[PDB]
Amino acid sequence: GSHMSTDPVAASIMKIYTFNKDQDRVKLGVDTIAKYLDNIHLHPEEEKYRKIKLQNKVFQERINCLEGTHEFFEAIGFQKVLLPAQDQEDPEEFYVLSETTLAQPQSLERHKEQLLAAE
Repeated sequence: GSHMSTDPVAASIMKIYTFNKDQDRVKLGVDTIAKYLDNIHLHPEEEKYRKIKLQNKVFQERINCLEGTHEFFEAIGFQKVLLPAQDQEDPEEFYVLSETTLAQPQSLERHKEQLLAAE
């Protein structure tokens, strides 16, 4: 990344484990994120998987009730959007792996590496 004073994603991996002593929940975050990234990694042509709405049980009961696990997700290259619809006059947010990171798959690779290298 930019480096110096610890890169963002790396910095957020650190806060997650240090502030949240409950390793069950830390791992619950990791499981969910690694799983979401797996569908994108194993089938890179299926761009259709790179979509994660935040208003969902797995997110709300775990990642939303967790540490800077959310910051990690955005730091790996995801952006929040509010949907372009006319059914919902309120912001339904969606995490999407942004084109800025699509162009550099090696960065996503390092970001899943960083997360496992939580030693």
